[PDB]
Amino acid sequence: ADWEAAMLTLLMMLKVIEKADNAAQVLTALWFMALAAHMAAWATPPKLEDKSPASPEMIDFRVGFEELATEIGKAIKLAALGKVKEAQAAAEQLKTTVNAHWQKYRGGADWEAAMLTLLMMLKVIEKADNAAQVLTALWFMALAAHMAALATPPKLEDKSPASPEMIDFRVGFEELATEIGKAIKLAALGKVKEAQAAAEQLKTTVNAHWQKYRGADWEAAMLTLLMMLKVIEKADNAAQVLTALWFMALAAHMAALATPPKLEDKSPASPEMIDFRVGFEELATEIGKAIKLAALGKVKEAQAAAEQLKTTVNAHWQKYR
Ligand SMILES: [Zn+2]
Repeated sequence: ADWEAAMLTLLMMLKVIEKADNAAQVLTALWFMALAAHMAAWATPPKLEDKSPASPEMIDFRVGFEELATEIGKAIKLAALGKVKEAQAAAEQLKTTVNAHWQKYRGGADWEAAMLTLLMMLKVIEKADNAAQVLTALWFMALAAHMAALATPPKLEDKSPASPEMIDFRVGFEELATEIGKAIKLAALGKVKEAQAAAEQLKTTVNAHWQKYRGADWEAAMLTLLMMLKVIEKADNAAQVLTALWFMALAAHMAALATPPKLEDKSPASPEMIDFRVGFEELATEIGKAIKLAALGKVKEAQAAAEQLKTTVNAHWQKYR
């Protein structure tokens, strides 16, 4: 992805946390920070593009970002437990790490933290009104399940990774991640009530999985891109454009390994399916470009980039819907 726009996203989201009031705004903005840190972890700053990947200067950048991702997970769990003030206090120390890391290269969550996020997002879905609030909260659920996918509950840290008890935890989470993808497609198709009905059954799976360890498909995400593009065109500030663009980068990330329905019987090395892979890379690349224009504050030029983004989204979705 991009480095500095995610670093600009981290800075802007910290400004949203300090002026937030409830714990949901803090938890969502912290996950957007964990999202930006997840995409930018693979990136490379501009002044280090001509340094060896095994170089100590570039390898110091790797552990430097691990410290930043780890600090965000600690602030998320504080925001997940309802400690809205102590999490904002953790956002103060977070800004020190973000500023120290950004200035050095700017040219010139744990298990129950996500499980508490899943529970809180379900409370936002039940009190939602439109399909966008349900669709966004469901992606935050898919986000929380994605970052905590390789996580480990506290009561299972002393169990073998190949142990059937820990193995049952892996497939148990796959059922949870798969259930969320089904509810997202219902929310993507506009079925706001049936998706909330799927959120009822989702809470049963979340409660059953959390208590045992407390101590999206292709066209689903493609409909979210068109959904977010409709939110970008009717947005006002640069924050709404940035959040919706990250939701587009989020949907493209979860649906990257996805397969359209008309290509499920095509070889993975087939040029027709291969053309689908590079076609999605062009889409993820254009999204990253629009995020940087939105991160620099250019709310109009980013929306102008969202116009050209809709041309790529419409041409790609039509070819495989
Ligand atoms: Zn990932």
